[PDB]
Amino acid sequence: HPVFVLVHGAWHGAWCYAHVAAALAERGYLSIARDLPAHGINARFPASYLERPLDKDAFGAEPSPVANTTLDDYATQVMEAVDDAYALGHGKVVLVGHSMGGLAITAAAERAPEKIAKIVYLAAFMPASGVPGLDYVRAPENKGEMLAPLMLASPRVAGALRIDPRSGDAAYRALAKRALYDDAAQADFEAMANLMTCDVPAAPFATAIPTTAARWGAIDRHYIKCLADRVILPALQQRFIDEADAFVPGNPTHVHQLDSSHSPFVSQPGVLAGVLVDIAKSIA
Amino acid sequence: HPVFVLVHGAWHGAWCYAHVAAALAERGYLSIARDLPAHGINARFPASYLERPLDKDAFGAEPSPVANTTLDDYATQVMEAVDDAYALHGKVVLVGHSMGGLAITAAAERAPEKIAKIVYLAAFMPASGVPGLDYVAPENKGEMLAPLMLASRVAGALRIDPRSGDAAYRALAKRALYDDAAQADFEAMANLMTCDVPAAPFATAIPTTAARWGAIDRHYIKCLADRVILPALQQRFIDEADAFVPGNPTHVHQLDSSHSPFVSQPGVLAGVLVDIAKS
Repeated sequence: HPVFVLVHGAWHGAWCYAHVAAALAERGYLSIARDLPAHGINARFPASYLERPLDKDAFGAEPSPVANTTLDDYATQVMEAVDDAYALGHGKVVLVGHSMGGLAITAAAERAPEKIAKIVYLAAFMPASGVPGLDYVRAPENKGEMLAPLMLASPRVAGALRIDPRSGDAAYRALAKRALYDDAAQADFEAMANLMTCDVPAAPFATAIPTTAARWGAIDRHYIKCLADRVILPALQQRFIDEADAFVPGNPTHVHQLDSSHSPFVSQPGVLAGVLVDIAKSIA
Repeated sequence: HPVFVLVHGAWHGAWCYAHVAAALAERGYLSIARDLPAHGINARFPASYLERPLDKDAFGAEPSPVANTTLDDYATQVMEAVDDAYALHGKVVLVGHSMGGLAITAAAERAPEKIAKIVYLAAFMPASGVPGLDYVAPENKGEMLAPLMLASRVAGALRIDPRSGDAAYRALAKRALYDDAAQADFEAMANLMTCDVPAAPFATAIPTTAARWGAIDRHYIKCLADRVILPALQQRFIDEADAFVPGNPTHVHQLDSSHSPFVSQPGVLAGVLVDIAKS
């Protein structure tokens, strides 16, 4: 039983994996899930976020207190989690990234592939060598992405992409659920929205990752494609898969289809845990 | 190495143990930290909580959406974590903080077999038959929670407002639970906290018996600058357990910390937990 390292996405924290981790633990699998820099217990909030009712002008303009967080910072934290998971002595690890977390795990795996048995992209950025995540967000394959209407700051002004999980506007809160959690129970959504933060560093999205076939490319590679994802659309998920397949011909991606929104860790954590166990048992 | 099960207290979640778990993991110790019923990913909020500026009248009066949560619910959840930790290849170290001491007490009495060591960190360690609301005690006079309470009574929960827009309230909250924390650490923790803690579990007596619960190697980590469960009250628990179970006295450890050493001195706390695990 390899140990899983679970890496969350933008505005989220390790808490989003709570149900999945419990299901894995019951199935006999250990997991390490930690907050990325600038997220969770590491979050910082603009003063404008705590002055209510929200002044959209001020909240749009305020320089982010997490603007200087980098993709390298993300990679460093993930690599530390891989180290600890490896040191627990069950061999090489299964490294899982969701959404923006795919950028962090990609960077980590190229820098230090040795301790990683399998790398898993759950509805995540799995970018081509040298291509920043932002290029994908604006790609034709992602036309329709439902995050655009939730944006409350210009990244050129704020140094972050900003949302308001504490909005008192019914339309905004409905859109947040439709975009990230359409298949979730309303109460589950509200509990997640309570834990979300408002600022995600902009710079990591504009940072190319210099992957190579011999390092990142050599790792047994899985993509869990979420067929009703409204933010990283299925066509964009498939572009990532097709690019990796062309890049490393002798090590094609192992694809796992899930009929889910972007957030199966809330809507079907038991099923997601089952896919992860399948991956852990898979033969490379 | 035994696996630690870490149980949090009122209005908090498993996230509060993140630094401690990481410190344990670097030292080769596994930990399972999960949200109690009604907390974290399981929380529910009164509709009143979503209107800002807050309507204190409405927020005080609204029936809690977690009013139906019971001590047995807490215990059942802790036991599942103990069951998973035991499988993941021997008896566990069960650690409860603050109200979490009520859950681990109930869980140990109900099923003491898989627990090697039980650790109370600035936590309710109630005498048999005594409900936690009884201790809420002359030993606890000066408790800094009182002026932050925002419900009666009508609500079926004790209510605070970690999302308050009021600077004085937020400053009091930090003084009561996190005085020794850096400001930005406090703000990140306060963002994750919830507002309603079920009232009913506090009113529920746990019928502990010296032969099950009382028989487990028992540790109390006293927090010397705790402003919520005062040292005098910790010590009342320790004394009541020692009397109840001559022959298996409580092992006391002291941290010069506030109620929240998982933010102020996580590494030190991890070191105490590792020492307990090796005792």
